[PDB]
Amino acid sequence: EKETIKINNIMIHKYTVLYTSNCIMDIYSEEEKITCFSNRLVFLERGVNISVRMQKQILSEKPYVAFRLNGDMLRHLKDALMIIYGMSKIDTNACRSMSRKIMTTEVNKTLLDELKNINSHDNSAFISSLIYLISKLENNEKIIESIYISSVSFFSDKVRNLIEKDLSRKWTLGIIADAFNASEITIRKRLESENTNFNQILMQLRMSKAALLLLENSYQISQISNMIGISSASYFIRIFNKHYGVTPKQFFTYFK
Amino acid sequence: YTEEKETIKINNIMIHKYTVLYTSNCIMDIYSEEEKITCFSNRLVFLERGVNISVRMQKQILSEKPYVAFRLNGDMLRHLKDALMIIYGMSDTNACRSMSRKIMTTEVNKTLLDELKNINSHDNSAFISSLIYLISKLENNEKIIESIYISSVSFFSDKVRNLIEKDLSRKWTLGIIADAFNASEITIRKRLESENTNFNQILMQLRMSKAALLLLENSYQISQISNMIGISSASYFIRIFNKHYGVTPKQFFTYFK
Ligand SMILES: CCCCCCCCCC(=O)O
Ligand SMILES: CCCCCCCCCC(=O)O
Repeated sequence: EKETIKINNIMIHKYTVLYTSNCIMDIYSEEEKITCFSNRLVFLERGVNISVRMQKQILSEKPYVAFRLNGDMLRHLKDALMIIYGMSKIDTNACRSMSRKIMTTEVNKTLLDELKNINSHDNSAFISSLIYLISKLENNEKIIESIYISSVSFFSDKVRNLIEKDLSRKWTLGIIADAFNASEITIRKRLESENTNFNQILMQLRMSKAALLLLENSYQISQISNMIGISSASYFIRIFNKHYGVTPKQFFTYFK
Repeated sequence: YTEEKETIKINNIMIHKYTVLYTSNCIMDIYSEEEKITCFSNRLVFLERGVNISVRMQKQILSEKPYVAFRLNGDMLRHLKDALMIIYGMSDTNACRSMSRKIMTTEVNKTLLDELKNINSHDNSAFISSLIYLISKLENNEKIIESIYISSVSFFSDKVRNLIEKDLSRKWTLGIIADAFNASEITIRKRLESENTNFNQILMQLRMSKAALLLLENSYQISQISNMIGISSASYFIRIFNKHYGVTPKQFFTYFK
């Protein structure tokens, strides 16, 4: 009688738009809380780390519908949104708040129709539809801010881009210190000003790739483990359970 | 049955702003030069900035107005051009023209008709978003995007217009425009000849457009209008308006109200 699940330590690596087709989910980012009811839209700003508690309505269907944007697209939308609207200058990368990174609204019939006939194959049509949707929302300022913030490239993003070219290699701080011509102290203090370290980034990348590949339903567990750079399958199951809080079979069964 | 003539022919109309028109209740034939484009009952029409046309019009209901119109100023047109270039990608020769590439009718859907309905021209940005949404929904819309870019650049005739509009009732000559622009008279008329116009035509079109617009405000006498556009007498003004457009100011006002 488990139509509920708790998941820990999820990263949003792409600006994400979510629609609750059938679930109710509470979100604990750090030490706050935002709950999302049945029929709503959610805007998730790129680079937040959050934990979730979900309850489904119907078991024979999946909990939600998701739209994600890559970097080219995100930049385009930022550009055209700059042209159509104004330009703000809270450009100081200082104070954050969870309530400026997560947002929910109540979906209408007219928004729902356009949401229906969205097919993420025609790129320009997709950009048009998102701008149309944003225009119909009240207090949309908070969204445009979050779309600009997530368009700038930090040093951690360069480290990530470097790592993604060979995920099954065995990286160390010394090797990263070679590609960027600097010292280990320089690189570790640079990543320390953004409140992270090298092991954290490597772990988040590998567990993101694994969670995504599990849902394709076209590779054994050993194939996934060899793809992300891990010796044995049983070791991989231990680490997945310790990071996310559930087993790969439970994850797959819930989200199908 | 003479008072029941609710059909009309108008001559020498000049489009000074990119225009989107919706045939709420009439039927319309458009003779630009020596071609013809007809527009049926329930359709959308796209008119490219700077074309000169003549029109024949027949109403469906007599006690109501003929159509609904949207016009865009320069700032707004430029913004739409910019964001449009962003979304669809950058891609002029300025060679072959065609009246079939400057005036285009389409068939509007019911949901598009709704989006057009809930248009209130108070939120400026919202209008740009709705218009981009509409354009994306159109099949074979490439021919449209071209006409919005073509009419977004500033030509030499636009410099002449901007100079003259700062004092409409003054008495200009080709000599004065030849001094302000550091050049010769032959230079100026050969430059304007390459855009297919001359200076007297531009002056006359400007004065007749401002007048036709003021007539519909319904709050200025004829002598007031004539003084405002730079013309001596009211009777002279009526003569010129009738010769240019093909109808009398009473006929124009009575029809379009
Ligand atoms: C099952 C929830 C979907 C996301 C799971 C974690 C994947 C990282 C998201 C991303 O790459 O932007
Ligand atoms: C019913 C309109 C009669 C024609 C008047 C000419 C005005 C065109 C200038 C403009 O586009 O603003």
